[PDB]
Amino acid sequence: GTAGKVIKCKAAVLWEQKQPFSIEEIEVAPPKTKEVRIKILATGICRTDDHVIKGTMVSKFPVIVGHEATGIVESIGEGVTTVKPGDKVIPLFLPQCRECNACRNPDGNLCIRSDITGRGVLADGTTRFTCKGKPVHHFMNTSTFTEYTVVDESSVAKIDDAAPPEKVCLIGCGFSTGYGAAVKTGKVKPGSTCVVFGLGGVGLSVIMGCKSAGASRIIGIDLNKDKFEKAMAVGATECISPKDSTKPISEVLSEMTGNNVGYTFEVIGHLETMIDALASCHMNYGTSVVVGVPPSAKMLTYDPMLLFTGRTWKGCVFGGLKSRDDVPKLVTEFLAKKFDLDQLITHVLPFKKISEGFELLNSGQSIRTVLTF
Amino acid sequence: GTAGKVIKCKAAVLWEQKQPFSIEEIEVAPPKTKEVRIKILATGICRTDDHVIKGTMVSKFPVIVGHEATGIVESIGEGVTTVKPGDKVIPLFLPQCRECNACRNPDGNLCIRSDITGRGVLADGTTRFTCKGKPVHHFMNTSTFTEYTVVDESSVAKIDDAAPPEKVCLIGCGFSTGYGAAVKTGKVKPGSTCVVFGLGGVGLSVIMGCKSAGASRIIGIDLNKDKFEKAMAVGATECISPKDSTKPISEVLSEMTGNNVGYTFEVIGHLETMIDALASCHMNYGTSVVVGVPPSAKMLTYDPMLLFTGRTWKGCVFGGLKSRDDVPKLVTEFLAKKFDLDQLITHVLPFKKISEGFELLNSGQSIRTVLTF
Ligand SMILES: NC(=O)c1ccc[n+]([C@@H]2O[C@H](COP(=O)([O-])OP(=O)(O)OC[C@H]3O[C@@H](n4cnc5c(N)ncnc54)[C@H](O)[C@@H]3O)[C@@H](O)[C@H]2O)c1
Ligand SMILES: NC(=O)c1ccc[n+]([C@@H]2O[C@H](COP(=O)([O-])OP(=O)(O)OC[C@H]3O[C@@H](n4cnc5c(N)ncnc54)[C@H](O)[C@@H]3O)[C@@H](O)[C@H]2O)c1
Ligand SMILES: [Zn+2]
Ligand SMILES: [Zn+2]
Ligand SMILES: [Zn+2]
Ligand SMILES: [Zn+2]
Ligand SMILES: [Zn+2]
Ligand SMILES: [Zn+2]
Ligand SMILES: [Zn+2]
Ligand SMILES: [Zn+2]
Repeated sequence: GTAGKVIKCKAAVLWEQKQPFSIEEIEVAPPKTKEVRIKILATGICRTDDHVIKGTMVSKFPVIVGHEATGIVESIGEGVTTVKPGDKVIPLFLPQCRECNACRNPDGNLCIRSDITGRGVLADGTTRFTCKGKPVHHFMNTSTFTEYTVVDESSVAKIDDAAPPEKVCLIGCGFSTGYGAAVKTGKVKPGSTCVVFGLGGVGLSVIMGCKSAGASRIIGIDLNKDKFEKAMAVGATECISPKDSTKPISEVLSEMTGNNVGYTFEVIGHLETMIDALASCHMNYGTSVVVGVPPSAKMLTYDPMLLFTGRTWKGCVFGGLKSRDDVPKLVTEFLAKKFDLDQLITHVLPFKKISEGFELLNSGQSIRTVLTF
Repeated sequence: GTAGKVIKCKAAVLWEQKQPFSIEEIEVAPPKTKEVRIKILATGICRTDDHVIKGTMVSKFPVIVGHEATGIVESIGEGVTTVKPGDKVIPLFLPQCRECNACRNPDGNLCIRSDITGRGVLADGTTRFTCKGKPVHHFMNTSTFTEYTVVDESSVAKIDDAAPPEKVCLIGCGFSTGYGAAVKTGKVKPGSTCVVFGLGGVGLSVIMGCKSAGASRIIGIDLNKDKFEKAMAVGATECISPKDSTKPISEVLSEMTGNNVGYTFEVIGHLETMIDALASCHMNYGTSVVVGVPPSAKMLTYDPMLLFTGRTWKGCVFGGLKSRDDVPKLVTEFLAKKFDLDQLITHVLPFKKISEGFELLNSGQSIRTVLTF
């Protein structure tokens, strides 16, 4: 078997920033203590991965990004008790050590293992993939744009065998974040009026969340009018584009709802919309959840009076879900015909066609692209 | 009687900003439809009143400030049905029409009638005071540094007759704000560790709030060490001064609590301290309530990652209390010996000694000074 020896395989390595991917043969060192080596079956293309290339999100290069996926367990390391080889799992970019401060805190989730610093290694303070002698860095405790990867046990959730790898892979980042941001983070209330800024893969996920919450009205806001039709299929009661009017978006939504915007979700990644998403929620009882990651090295400049009058402004990391616990239950839900992930997946391509997936994304012609292996 | 005629009396008029008060003979007009003319018995000095004179709070001039008070109803206009002359009432700077959007929403309170914009006038766009021919503007739908004042029915809470005026007047701003800030707005959890930025009159009220919540550890932060003693009496577990160490406060409180600071309240009004208060709470599950009023026309500049990690940031007005409903309830709790409001009252001076009251505060030698008539 391979269990115990260096594996050689294909990987969409990224040598520099703003540089294109190049599929290359790498050396997946076998798992160490409490580590697991996974064989990736399917991996989706999320906006975060695209951020790395553009420079909007820093990382150590060379890197093997990707984090939204699902695979089978090839071999487990020393001590691995939660999963055995053959098990269907989903790597988790947000760990759940079950011992750290937040992991202990019922209203927390950002484990101490989490890598939002751009460390590019595992707990061991080291890398598993090699290439041309050169070591290559991990991405957010995961790295799924590769045939095989190694993740700490703290980053592995075991899901149902019946789960179709192409659909459930969305649950590793896109759907769990969006859905949770509405249901968990913002705790949308039945009857409220939600408005989503960004009709992307994660945005539509929130729309679904609001739909499960019972939101009476859901307004989809997006620059690309071609997204509306799908947003509405998912649950949007109406959508609009910021350019439809010359008067501020906050005044638009204000007059549209009758100054009743109860919730607002920023799922884009721009400072400006982080502010008009805030402003667009009711000055007193409106909540504005920031789901999109702000551009690296940028500082937001705002009017405190927006917050002072009573606004609740909260951040969101993986829908505030506790990965090792929620990922499993969420997958069961999908199988329970609760929701339809099919409506988010617009393109399924083979890994070799990874550049087509990305471009289709930047072209605004694909919600979620699934790269199957 | 007076009921129906213009009253003449003394009031602490402020002709210009940066200018000293000036006790003068004013003419308080009789109340119009659904308005109430009240005779002020006691009025405390809030830091907000001081903001007006310093310019950090925009208001039209001339203006009769003051809003933390209690008095008795002298005459009621037509339609007034909630109160009758003789009644002991508390003027409300934050109205409660019971019909606007915020009023009808359970988790809101900033009623549409509020004057957070500096209008300086009653619902009918007019002012009741006059002085040397010249019109004098109200302050926050109240204006209490006068022997008499006129307010709209939506800004009048009918209290318990037995309530002592120079004590329950704190429930009109100071105590209601601070207490509600921790109990209602921030909903402090039993066992939590809270930190208070500012040990003034409102700050101390927050400590009493957290203490009521069951906060296992409360840390008071103030740069004026002489207030600590009072804080500790109020409920503080320990106090610190930002100057006591060179290592930024956020790192200090973290080392102090083992990165378990769950709640933070900014009760001072400085942009820099608002930042320090955000950073000071747990990056994933920490809440940071802003109670201080941010300086006029100034923007806040911070790092969005602080919020993105999961922190809750919320503003606070009147401790999130629904005025006409909560103020009465609060007073009774007071008479029921629930809280010791006397621990906040450091001075009681006659109205004409107002300037000393303000000096007392600016010299950091008084928590809450009550100016009695
Ligand atoms: N915090 C998290 O857990 C988390 C999870 C997933 C994704 N993200 C972040 O979410 C954001 C987007 O992710 P996605 O995967 O859903 O991407 P996506 O590309 O599919 O969607 C981007 C959406 O934003 C719209 N948009 C961009 N600029 C706009 C503007 N100026 N005004 C209005 N609309 C505009 C696009 O048209 C599209 O509708 C990024 O910040 C990504 O890093 C965060
Ligand atoms: N939002 C509201 O509903 C509401 C209600 C009442 C009062 N307020 C605001 O309350 C805020 C606090 O004022 P207050 O009424 O309690 O009176 P205050 O002036 O006495 O409180 C200031 C307190 O904070 C301390 N302080 C001042 N600058 C500081 C700094 N740089 N670093 C650390 N500590 C500092 C002072 O020593 C004092 O203890 C004011 O800004 C006032 O506008 C707001
Ligand atoms: Zn992602
Ligand atoms: Zn953890
Ligand atoms: Zn954009
Ligand atoms: Zn006040
Ligand atoms: Zn005027
Ligand atoms: Zn109202
Ligand atoms: Zn100060
Ligand atoms: Zn006492």
